[PDB]
Parts: sequence; C-alpha cells; structure tokens
Amino acid sequence: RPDFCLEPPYTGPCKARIIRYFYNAKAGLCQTFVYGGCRAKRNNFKSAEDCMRTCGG
Amino acid sequence: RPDFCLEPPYTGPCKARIIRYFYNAKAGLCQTFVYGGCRAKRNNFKSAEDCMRTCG
Amino acid sequence: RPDFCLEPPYTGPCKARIIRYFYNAKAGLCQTFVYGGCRAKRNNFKSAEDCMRTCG
Amino acid sequence: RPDFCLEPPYTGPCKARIIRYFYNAKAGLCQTFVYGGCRAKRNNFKSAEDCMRTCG
Amino acid sequence: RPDFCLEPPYTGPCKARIIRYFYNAKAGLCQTFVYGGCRAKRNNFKSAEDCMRTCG
Repeated sequence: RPDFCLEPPYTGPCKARIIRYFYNAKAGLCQTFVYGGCRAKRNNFKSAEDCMRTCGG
Repeated sequence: RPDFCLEPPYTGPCKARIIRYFYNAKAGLCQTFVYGGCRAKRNNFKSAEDCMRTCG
Repeated sequence: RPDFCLEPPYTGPCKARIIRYFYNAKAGLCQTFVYGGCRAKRNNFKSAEDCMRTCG
Repeated sequence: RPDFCLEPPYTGPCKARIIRYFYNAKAGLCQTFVYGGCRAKRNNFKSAEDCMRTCG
Repeated sequence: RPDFCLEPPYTGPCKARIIRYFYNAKAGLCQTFVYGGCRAKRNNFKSAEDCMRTCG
C-alpha cells in the first residue's frame, strides 16, 4: 500500500462538510471523515471503492 | 442478523448532517438518522437496501 | 391514493436540511419540503417518481 | 419558450441551500441558483439538461 | 487549453457549500473548491472528468 495511506485524514481549512473516505491503517479498513472542500491530501477518496482498492489489502 | 443491528443509531462527534439508515430492531425495519461524519458504529448504512438486507 | 398522502409534510425534530417530496392533495402534485433526517411520516419521498406513483 | 422561463429565480422561504438551474433570458441560457427547499416556481430545474431543453 | 483554465476558482457570493472542480494550471490537475451556488466563472466543473478534459 502507498505510504500516503498511512497519513491521518485532513479536513482542510475550507467550510464544506462533505463525507470522504480515508484508510485507517490501524483499523485496517477505510472509514469516513468530514472533508472541508479544498486542499485535499491523498488519503481522501470520493468513492469508498477507490479507497479500499488504492489503500486496502 | 448480526448483533450490531440491535444497537441504537450513533451520530458520533463530527458535525456534518448526513442521512444514514439504521436497523430499528424493535420496529423490525430500517429508519433514517443523522450521522455526523466520523466514528460510525456498524448499524449505519448509506443504502437502505443494504440496511434491510444486512440486518433483515 | 393512500390516506397518509393527505397528511401535511413533517420536517420532524432532527437538524438536517434534506430535500424530500410530499404529495400535495390541494395542488394535485408532489412538491418539495425540508426533512430533518429523522422520524419521518409517510408522506415523505426521497424520489418524486415514488411520490407520484404512490400518492398522485 | 414557456413564459415562466422569463421569471427570475425564486429561492423561496425555506432554509436549505440546494443547487438548482433556472433559465436566464438576458444571458440566453441556464445558470445555477440557490433554492431553499420549498415553494419552487417553474423556472427551477433539478437537471440542467431539463432546464436547457425546456427553456432554450 | 482554453484561456479560462488559467483563471483562479471563484466561489461567488451565494451561500451554498458545494464542491466543484477547477483546473489548477500551476499544479497540472483539477482540484476542489467550495462554490457558493451562483455566478460561476468558467473554470468551474461539476464533473472532474469534464474539468481535466476541458482544461488538461
């Protein structure tokens, strides 16, 4: 798995409150977090399929 | 059904206001609740279809 | 049309601002209202197709 | 074009913040606006394809 | 690539909190920004496919 997958989730400085997915290396699966709408880091997925596939396994 | 289906819905500490479905085991069916965006428990579904099937 | 279709739309006590459809008997058609995210009443449709077929 | 296509967009009294399309006469095309959730007038579409076909 | 791809994203004056995409020329791809719901400039895409197609 990519090492960005080990990064904690980042809401960012913007004000939206949008559901995104992030991989939790600890839990071993992707989980939800609130994304603010700008400045996403890479452990941030619009689709849970993507997060699982990119970071899971 | 899994045991998690018997647990009351859990909004969590985040501040978004998203509709999710939870299984109401008293009523025998899935209903909506407001989820906050993080730290979901398992009786929480984005799709009512999945809720009814999983906890059905 | 089911009798619940005659009921006025029910936002409910939760805090979300979700758009839903409610059949408006007076008007002869389904219209939008803001739903709270919990404790819906039956004149409450996520899909307007569903609202008209069920209530129209 | 339907005459309602000429009407300015109507946010309405409810307090959701929904993106909708309306047709702009001046501009000659559909643009986005913020719909509040209730009391829509007709120059108001969920679909931009619907807006453009109906009013353009 | 179209000149408008070089313009900075424009939230506009309305009060919605909606995610849209803008081409970031300096960065080489499209990113997200919060769109207020009205008065879009052209470097604003509802679809990221469309953004990278139009502007990449």
